[PDB]
Amino acid sequence: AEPPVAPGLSFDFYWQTCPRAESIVREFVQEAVRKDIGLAAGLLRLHFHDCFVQGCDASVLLDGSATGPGEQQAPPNLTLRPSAFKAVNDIRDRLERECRGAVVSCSDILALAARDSVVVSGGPDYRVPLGRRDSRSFASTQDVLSDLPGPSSNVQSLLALLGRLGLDATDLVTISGGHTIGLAHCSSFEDRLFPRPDPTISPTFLSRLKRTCPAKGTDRRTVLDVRTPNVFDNKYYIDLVNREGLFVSDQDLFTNAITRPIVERFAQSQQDFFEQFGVSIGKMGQMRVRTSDQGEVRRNCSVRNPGPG
Amino acid sequence: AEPPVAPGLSFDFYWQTCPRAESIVREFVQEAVRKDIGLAAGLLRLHFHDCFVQGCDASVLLDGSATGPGEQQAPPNLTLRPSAFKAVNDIRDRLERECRGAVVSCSDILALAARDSVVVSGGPDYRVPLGRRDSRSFASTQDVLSDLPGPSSNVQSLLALLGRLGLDATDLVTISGGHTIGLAHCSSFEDRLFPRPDPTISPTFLSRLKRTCPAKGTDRRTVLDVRTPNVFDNKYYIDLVNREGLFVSDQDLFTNAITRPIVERFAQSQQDFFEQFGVSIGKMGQMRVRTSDQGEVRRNCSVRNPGPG
Ligand code: HEM
Ligand code: HEM
Ligand SMILES: [Ca+2]
Ligand SMILES: [Ca+2]
Ligand code: NA
Ligand code: NA
Repeated sequence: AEPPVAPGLSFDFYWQTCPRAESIVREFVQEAVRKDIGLAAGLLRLHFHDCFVQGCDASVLLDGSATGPGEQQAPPNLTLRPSAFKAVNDIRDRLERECRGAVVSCSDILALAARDSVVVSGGPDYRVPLGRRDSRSFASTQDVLSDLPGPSSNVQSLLALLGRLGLDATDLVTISGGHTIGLAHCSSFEDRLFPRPDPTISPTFLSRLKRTCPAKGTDRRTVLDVRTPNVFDNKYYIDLVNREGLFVSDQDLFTNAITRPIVERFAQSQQDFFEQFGVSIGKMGQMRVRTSDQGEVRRNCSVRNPGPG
Repeated sequence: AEPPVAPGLSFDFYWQTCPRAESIVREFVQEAVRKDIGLAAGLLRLHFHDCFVQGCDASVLLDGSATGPGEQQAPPNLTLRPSAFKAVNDIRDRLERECRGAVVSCSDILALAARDSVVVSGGPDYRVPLGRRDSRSFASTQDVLSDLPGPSSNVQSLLALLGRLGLDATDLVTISGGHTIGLAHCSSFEDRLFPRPDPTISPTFLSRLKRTCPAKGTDRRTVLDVRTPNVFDNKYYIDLVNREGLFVSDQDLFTNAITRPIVERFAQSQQDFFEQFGVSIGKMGQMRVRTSDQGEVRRNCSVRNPGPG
């Protein structure tokens, strides 16, 4: 289906101003991901990360923002892929060239690139509402701490957070499917291994995880989806059913009575998952967006447009 | 004379790496100032401003820093010239091209551009110690408030602040000579007019100032040096002797017994002023600098070099 459109946004927002905008972003992503498969996961996560930190307003792309491109102090689980930040900037440049001006916002680029990353990885092609404006407000560590969901959080905590932000249980289970591709550093799940193992981890999976992260503090990464690491599909839900979810936030989806039925549904039908994904990710991608007068269209995603006004 | 060199810095720091660096900066400034005379004042003040806020480390050039290029909330007296930020970036780009790589730091560019701005405005040609590194730390409003001297401050307060930062009374009187060029917004001196006029302002000058700023809150600017607004010379000291200094920080230099003799000396001999300027501005330009491992060489002055390390 198609996601509900928030006030101010619309599909084909650039139809008149820059009709080929979406094609340019896709063509760039296709080539970029071909050269670096992990870029797809990076871009997809970047969109998610940004959306939760203050809203889908490209705030985390700013150098002045916590977890932004110049961040070197944050732990592995809070540091985004450098190539993801770079890709967005490159796309922005290419778009300015194509549109004969800075018409497309970095916020929209994030939404489009994420969609294309999914498509390029074998996922569903869904429509993306456009018209978001870029924020001139930097994200503080406080913003990150209060709005960004952590991997150690259970479904109860996540439903509360997402509830405040306008997403329901279905959205939670659905957007969590983003973990069907990508990597995770030991630090993000080592607490499920030490001191004592999480009883929800299947014995076989535990042995595997202990090999990857022999002790707390191990500097190593592993795949989020043990079955198909780089293919966007429903295998992530099958992992959960088999007690092979990496994070507590992953596995608890199968443990919790409220989310369990949805997990089982998606595990049984990839089509059910794909159809719902475009809707739920569409809703996530419209959280607290800046419209028209609320933001600007950056000439460089890393910085706010210079000038007194 | 030549200013004392701080540990880590040296004249001709780029002699081997990029010998023509200094020539490129001058040539750019000469042309840029020709097109926009006010740019000289902008660059000169930018160097001063940056040096006091945390140290001569180009921190204020960062978009993430208070009073930086993206600042739109600060009052007129705390907003630097947009063209000054732009010029520095342009110089940095030209230098990367010339040096065949990002060799020269933005911090050094600030020091050189300031020197060239003085020279182009008819001032003395002095040697500049080089080798400063760019900071990865953003300046907070707190940093600005505690280290940046305000126009309402008297000599007693200024000597205390500068004393902590390694500058003496001579340095104060000398670097204050920077006000021999440039502009100031009514907000920076309106407190000397309303509610009751500052008795140190000569009657004639007061009438003039009241015309420029009829009431508190007037959005208008005036020249810092009523005699030669755009020429770098000792006329600023002559203004002080005639009770025609714009700021309290200006006029009090003549009022205070400690600084008065130096003001009178410079008013009588421009040569005495010019010779001392290169030394004092040299000292100011080396306050709390980052050397070798302490910073980086930005590929873009507005942002910290992206990456985990
Ligand atoms: C709301 C629950 C979520 C939590 C708690 C969460 C947490 C995390 C964490 C901690 C990492 C691993 C970082 C590391 O150790 O390197 C990660 C990676 C990832 N997440 Fe999520 N995530 C969630 C939702 C999402 C959503 C909505 C998407 C987007 C559809 C998404 C896409 C990804 C991707 C693709 C990666 C891999 C990134 C890469 O390989 O660079 N996540 N997530
Ligand atoms: C330490 C005492 C100083 C104080 C309190 C001070 C204060 C200020 C203030 C408030 C302005 C006016 C801003 C406005 O209203 O638009 C200004 C402008 C200026 N200052 Fe200073 N200043 C000082 C030292 C310096 C130094 C060391 C230099 C450099 C040699 C300098 C160079 C300038 C220049 C050229 C301008 C004009 C800038 C322009 O036209 O854009 N100042 N200063
Ligand atoms: Ca997969
Ligand atoms: Ca003058
Ligand atoms: Na954001
Ligand atoms: Na500074």
